[PDB]
Amino acid sequence: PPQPRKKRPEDFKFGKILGEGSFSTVVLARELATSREYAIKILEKRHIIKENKVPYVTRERDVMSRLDHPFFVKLYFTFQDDEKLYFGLSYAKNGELLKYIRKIGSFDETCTRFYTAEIVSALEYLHGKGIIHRDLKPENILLNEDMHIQITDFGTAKVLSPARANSFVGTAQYVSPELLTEKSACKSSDLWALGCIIYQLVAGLPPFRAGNEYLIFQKIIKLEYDFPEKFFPKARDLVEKLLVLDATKRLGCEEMEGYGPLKAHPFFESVTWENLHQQTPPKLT
Amino acid sequence: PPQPRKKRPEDFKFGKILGEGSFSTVVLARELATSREYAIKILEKRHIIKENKVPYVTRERDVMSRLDHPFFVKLYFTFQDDEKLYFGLSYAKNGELLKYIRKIGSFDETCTRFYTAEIVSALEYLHGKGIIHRDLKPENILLNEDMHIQITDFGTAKVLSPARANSFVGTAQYVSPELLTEKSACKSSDLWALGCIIYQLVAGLPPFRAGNEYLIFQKIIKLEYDFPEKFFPKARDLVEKLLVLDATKRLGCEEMEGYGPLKAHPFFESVTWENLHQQTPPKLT
Ligand SMILES: Nc1ncnc2c1ncn2[C@@H]1O[C@H](COP(=O)(O)OP(=O)(O)OP(=O)(O)O)[C@@H](O)[C@H]1O
Ligand SMILES: Nc1ncnc2c1ncn2[C@@H]1O[C@H](COP(=O)(O)OP(=O)(O)OP(=O)(O)O)[C@@H](O)[C@H]1O
Repeated sequence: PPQPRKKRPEDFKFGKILGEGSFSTVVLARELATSREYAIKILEKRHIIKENKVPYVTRERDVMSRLDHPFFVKLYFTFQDDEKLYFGLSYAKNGELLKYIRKIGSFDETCTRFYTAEIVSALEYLHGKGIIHRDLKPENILLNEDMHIQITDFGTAKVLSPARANSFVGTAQYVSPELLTEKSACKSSDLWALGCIIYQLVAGLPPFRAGNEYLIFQKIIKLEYDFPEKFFPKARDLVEKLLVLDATKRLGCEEMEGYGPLKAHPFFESVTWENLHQQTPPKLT
Repeated sequence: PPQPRKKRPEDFKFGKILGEGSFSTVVLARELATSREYAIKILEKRHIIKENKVPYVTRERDVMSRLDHPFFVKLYFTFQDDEKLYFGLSYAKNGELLKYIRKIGSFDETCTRFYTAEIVSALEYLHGKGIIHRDLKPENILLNEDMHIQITDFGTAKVLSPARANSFVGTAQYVSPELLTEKSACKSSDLWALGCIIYQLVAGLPPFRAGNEYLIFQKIIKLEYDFPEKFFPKARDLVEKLLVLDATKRLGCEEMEGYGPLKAHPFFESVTWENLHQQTPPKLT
């Protein structure tokens, strides 16, 4: 079926740089014909080819095109000129979830519960499509103008077919033990990251911290971390059921019978899971 | 490039009927996996085939798929089962513009100007793609939750290639004289409808009214109508430059040098055309 004409650089008025990565730069752009604002990720083809990143850029596009859920950054269009590729993405006006963690120090119980629930809901959708994020972190969980989450950064995701993996290792503080021991990744690897994120929301800092990566990995494989006295009891119990060395024993994984038991955890008692994105997010402190 | 899986009836929880047409019924539906609300237009295949409406249903889908502008109802997806076709459309929460005309009687100058400007902007986009609506009317100009317009009903549109036409005749009160005399339609036919709509917004009733269709057509070809004393002066001048029998002399048409002169009309003096959908619509009385 016919689709709109392929867009081009001239159709936009580019503005400020929203972010810079190793193989891309995201720029805020206003489409002239509609006045719509998009976050356009620009990637130089030559650099991508030189560093053998074609599989990653291709995967990012393919995975995003398959996602159709309110808690994920949307890919509206793509186009390219002689030197660059352009991905038209939804513009998450409020930035990274990490920004708010730093801004207010830590989230109260109500805000922790709400945002954790949205992340859990997003992961259920993602995992339901046999996709592993592999680099889930506050930096990758953006916030739209209404303060609902919008997860992004899928170039390093893993699309399951069988849960084999290997090759990529996400941000050190959120790396699961299986990636360091067996060099493998599965859906449960994301649940481990979830556990670190919940801990970070409540404590204000991720569970495993150290002077360098080697030391962080060392703490991870030994499950070396502890909870501060204040930590919300039910949240602590949940984290303990997520930060489990054995990937088959993490609440939410297939061997633990899926998302049902996870969403039924006491910490989420007052959560209505059916329409989170229609709910008004609690105000951050 | 991969796309989401084809949706199906079971993916939705259908609700109330939003509207009923001769070959379709629009139903409010909530997608289970996202809690998103869509207005799903359902059309029975057998009926469509019996009445030879395949060209119309096909055109509706094709035209909508080509539109990517904030002032038009969006087509998100399509699917079908053994008996029906389903079009997933954006849900215009506030209904038809006609509803508000009846609700408050008539629009003040500020509201008339704002909504007329959005319609003009929508038509510029539509015409820029060589598409003639052919049945533009308050009933076809919906309003989203933010009170910005969303034009719909494209099955009877005409996609230009050369401005030939003929075959279909829209709602009597908005029919242009060329359709009644030469049995032809062009972009300017929509501008005539625009003139009737502006008049209706200000007067509260369309320009040409009568007991039946024959009498309405009779008044149209004779340009038989008049303005009530109150009518905003500049709005009147604009309408007089739109309701012109000769289609090549309507403000906004190609022979009159396009949308530039139309948007520059005195009635729109204080209008900023670049970002109308980013502006807060004036409150209706
Ligand atoms: N859709 C978006 N809306 C608003 N901001 C965004 C969006 N996408 C990305 N950003 C911002 O731009 C930054 C850079 O994104 P990009 O994908 O180009 O590199 P990165 O993934 O952050 O780093 P790298 O790819 O090297 O790991 C992000 O960290 C984020 O702050
Ligand atoms: N996207 C939408 N969102 C909300 N309401 C809608 C939407 N589309 C249509 N409607 C409502 O449903 C009604 C019926 O639409 P439909 O296209 O099924 O028939 P119609 O075009 O109104 O009549 P006919 O096709 O016989 O001329 C519309 O008049 C409008 O009131």
